[PDB]
Amino acid sequence: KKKVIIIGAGIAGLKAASTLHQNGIQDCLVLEARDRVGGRLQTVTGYQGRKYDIGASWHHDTLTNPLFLEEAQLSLNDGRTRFVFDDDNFIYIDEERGRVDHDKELLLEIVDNEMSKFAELEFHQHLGVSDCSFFQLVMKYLLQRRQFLTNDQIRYLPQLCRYLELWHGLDWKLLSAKDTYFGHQGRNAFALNYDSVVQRIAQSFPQNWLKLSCEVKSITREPSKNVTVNCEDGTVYNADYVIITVPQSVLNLSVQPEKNLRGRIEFQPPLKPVIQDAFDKIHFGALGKVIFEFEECCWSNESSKIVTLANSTNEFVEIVRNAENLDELDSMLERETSVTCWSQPLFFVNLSKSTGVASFMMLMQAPLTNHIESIREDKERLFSFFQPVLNKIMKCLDSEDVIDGMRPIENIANANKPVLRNIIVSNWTRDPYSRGAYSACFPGDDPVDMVVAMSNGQDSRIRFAGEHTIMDGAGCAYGAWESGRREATRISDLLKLEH
Amino acid sequence: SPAKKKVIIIGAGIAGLKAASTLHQNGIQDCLVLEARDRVGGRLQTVTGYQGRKYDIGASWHHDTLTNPLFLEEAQLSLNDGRTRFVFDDDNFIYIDEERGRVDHDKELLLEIVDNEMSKFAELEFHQHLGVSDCSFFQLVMKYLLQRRQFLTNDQIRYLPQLCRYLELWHGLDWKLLSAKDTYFGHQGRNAFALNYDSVVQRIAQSFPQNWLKLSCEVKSITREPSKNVTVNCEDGTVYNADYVIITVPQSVLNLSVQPEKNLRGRIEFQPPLKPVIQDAFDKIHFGALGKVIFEFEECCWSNESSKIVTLANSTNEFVEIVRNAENLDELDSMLERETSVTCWSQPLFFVNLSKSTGVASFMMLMQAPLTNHIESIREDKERLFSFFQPVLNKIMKCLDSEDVIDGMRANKPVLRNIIVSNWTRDPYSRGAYSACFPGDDPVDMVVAMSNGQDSRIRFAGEHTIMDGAGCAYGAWESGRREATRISDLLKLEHHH
Ligand SMILES: Cc1cc2nc3c(=O)[nH]c(=O)nc-3n(C[C@H](O)[C@H](O)[C@H](O)COP(=O)(O)OP(=O)(O)OC[C@H]3O[C@@H](n4cnc5c(N)ncnc54)[C@H](O)[C@@H]3O)c2cc1C
Ligand SMILES: Cc1cc2nc3c(=O)[nH]c(=O)nc-3n(C[C@H](O)[C@H](O)[C@H](O)COP(=O)(O)OP(=O)(O)OC[C@H]3O[C@@H](n4cnc5c(N)ncnc54)[C@H](O)[C@@H]3O)c2cc1C
Repeated sequence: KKKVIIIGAGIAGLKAASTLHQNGIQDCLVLEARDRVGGRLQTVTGYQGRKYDIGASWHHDTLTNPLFLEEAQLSLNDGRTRFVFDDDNFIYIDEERGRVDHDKELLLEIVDNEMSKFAELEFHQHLGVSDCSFFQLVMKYLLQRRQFLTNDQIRYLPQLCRYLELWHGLDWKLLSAKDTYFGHQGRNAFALNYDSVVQRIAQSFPQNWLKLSCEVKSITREPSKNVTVNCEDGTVYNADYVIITVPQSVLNLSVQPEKNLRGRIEFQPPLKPVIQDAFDKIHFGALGKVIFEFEECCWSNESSKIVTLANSTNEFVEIVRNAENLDELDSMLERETSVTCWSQPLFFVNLSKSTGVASFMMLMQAPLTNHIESIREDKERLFSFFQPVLNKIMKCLDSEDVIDGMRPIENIANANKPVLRNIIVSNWTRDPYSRGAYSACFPGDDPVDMVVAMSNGQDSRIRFAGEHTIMDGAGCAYGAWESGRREATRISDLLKLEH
Repeated sequence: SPAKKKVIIIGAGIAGLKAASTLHQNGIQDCLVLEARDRVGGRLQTVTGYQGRKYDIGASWHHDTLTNPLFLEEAQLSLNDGRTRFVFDDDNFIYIDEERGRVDHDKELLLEIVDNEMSKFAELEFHQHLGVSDCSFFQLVMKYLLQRRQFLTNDQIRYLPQLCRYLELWHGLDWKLLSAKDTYFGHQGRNAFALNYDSVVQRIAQSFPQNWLKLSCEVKSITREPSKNVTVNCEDGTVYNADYVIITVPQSVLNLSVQPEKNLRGRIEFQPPLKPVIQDAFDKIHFGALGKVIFEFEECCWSNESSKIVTLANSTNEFVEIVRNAENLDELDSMLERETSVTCWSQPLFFVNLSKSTGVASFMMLMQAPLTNHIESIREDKERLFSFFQPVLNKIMKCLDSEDVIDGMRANKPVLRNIIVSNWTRDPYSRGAYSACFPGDDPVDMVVAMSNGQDSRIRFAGEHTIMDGAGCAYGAWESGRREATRISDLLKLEHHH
């Protein structure tokens, strides 16, 4: 009865719908499990009505990013602000030493650059001769270049370089070394309302096309051409083509028994083996976010980028200087609990410099992410956990210890002191319709397989879109956006040609 | 009559020395190294200045230390004897504008960040691309600015282009003469400042029979005897005959061979003449002019925040307006037309603050063509050199919390005691710094022709005869090992039954 049925109203599904309408196609649907559109793009509201992108926040690769360029044109035409370039010189903070960024003797940034070059050479033309973890690679580097590194460099470098965990959403001992380093095609552009992006695209097509709260439970290849879709609530539909944009992790459920899993779609016939095997090449990371809202800014706005390094030790240096080899290094490193805010690196965006708002947008990674999200309702504990790093940051930015005012008590004493008024946490790892952040590589994974299998589709009528179905912008908002235009345009041309 | 030798190496630069070292290493005897100058090392030369202070006036750093084979060797030696042979002197650069002062690591200008974007821009422009026309590095920067103007601030559009030019000092060419395709490139790790490149030269020179070395013999001609031999004539009249010859003279010098007039210093008359493949490659590759000037002071009385300092050439706000008002590339190329002499603010200058990295109170400054040629042409007029650089020197002292320099060439003020200048564009056995690319050049051409040789017996080595480490000291070193190894392989067949 419908030309195209799109499953999922994230940026992937919405752009497709937008594209179809744009190409004169009608009788199309967008079945979304949630009670809202946007998918992993969600802008929440907190203290005094401030807004934040608890999901995607930045426009990456602004040199080639087509979605960004589109937003740029709009802004060029109407003069409105839709984004701000917030790249800045990073401020790195160690609990004991304080700031270690741009240091005349540590020069951590410089050796960090050699490290990435080292990673580049390590995997160059060799099909990744036996892959390891990002952790293993950093150790190999330290062992190989010890002769050219000071004691402090061997101590802090490995902790500084782990900011990359916040790009992938995985601890360095879980991250694939081969995929760790990547090149960004230009500066990043912090979106000032990714919801504005969602809204514009969402409005692009006939509203009656949208069907919220439709959890698709099964897709069947109607042995007669058309495809049939059923939403948990009973309703059944049928269309010429279907575009499945559910996240990789959710789609991965289809290869298990008992369609009992929330979100799991029942494919009939099942998804061909080329697809099933693709999932063996790992994926899904866990990038999390915690927003810290203060009454107002009373600290230095030198930079909008800040990272706290996990604790490190001088004994680590000694072990590195003494290891006779890689094996001896591993064993020696083996030193036999309890996680704290100083157990992993943490990335903070000081929103005051870039947007004027007195709040910090912090990024976290697996395994910390699921732990912090698990206790997202317990603000008291959340504060206790991050208080020590929140205090060190304020001390390094010419201010003082944070005052807990989540349960306010107006006091004049808190004149020039930072007053925390609210904490917000993401929930992606616990949300069944997302089950994590976005595709990521565990040592031994090959991302290309999924892209190929996905972009090829189950068959002529069952296509796939989403951040896990494309090479350029993979795992990125613009990637999904473009993958959405891809499927739409393809079906759009086929329909126009039919006669 | 003419002495019979197995292998004759022309030139005692690093290429030639490594060639000889390798031959000996492989047990080859009765060889010879003929060098025109009265010293070995070639473009590797360490001079002495004020109070016995030493400076490399030619090569100074070990580049690409992650894979540089020469550096790895030097490092192995220091690991076993504890002697210091080099020092990793990379640092955060200090950028200075004449009117504005320091503009580095600036929280509002964020020049370094857009510079990274610029390079990525260049990378995407070429690389992995076929049929892409090259242009000047300058034009490339103009294209970036026009294309990203919507995301650049006025001050960024004004200063970024001037900071981007630090790259001129890596090529020894002004941004309008530099091939954009070759501007950017990969650095395999940090750089290590040699604490005596001459120290590297000596070790290699001493690793083979000392009676092999014949300095002060300028070779005038090389002839292949159709009888399977090569005759080599020195200017002093001595004649030699050898089975193989490895020619390592500079590309600019070898170039003289393809021209009439045999009375030019360094020129070698080839018979038969150099094959057309080689001759024509001289059209697709050029020679840059990286130059040096050492400013020696009594003592340090300035900040040692960094060992790397760069002064940007003057810029104007009118430039900005033009980038803002341009309608397209052509439009911009047009408007950029103005109706006067060169000064120290007319181009970027790179200074190495040796006081931090070596503890010596001096500045090692690098300059590029066309400035290099003009500065070397007046290197004997110290007073004139000082007047020319005084303003950038003062501006620097100001930014490093000090005061105007005092001419002391004849309490807390910087006193200039001596000035040393390079001479590579004038030395007939050098005629420039090293191989460089003009827009449209194809260096692969010369490399291929050189590495293939004139014929089985007449081979070539040098910084211009190899891809990996092209233009670098370790590239010349490897090219030397390459030719020696090939020859050893061939002479190996002599002992088969
Ligand atoms: C914390 C975080 C930060 C990020 N930051 C950035 C960033 O700064 N820049 C960037 O470029 N990218 C970022 N990303 C990635 C980016 O958000 C995603 O790549 C992109 O949003 C994926 O889009 P999508 O349209 O494929 O799916 P959307 O989630 O991403 O999901 C597709 C839709 O399918 C629906 N669905 C699932 N199961 C069913 C079912 N059974 N029936 C019906 N509907 C179903 C979902 O509810 C959803 O609406 C971030 C991701 C996270 C988690
Ligand atoms: C100012 C400057 C700075 C530099 N800095 C660096 C740096 O930091 N790092 C780096 O890696 N590289 C640097 N280089 C480049 C490096 O010095 C060269 O790549 C390398 O020294 C070239 O070695 P070569 O053995 O091929 O030739 P050498 O000049 O380079 O020359 C070979 C020899 O041939 C001799 N010769 C010439 N004609 C005749 C003849 N007719 N008869 C007999 N002998 C003859 C010469 O006198 C010479 O000794 C720099 C170069 C310059 C000019």
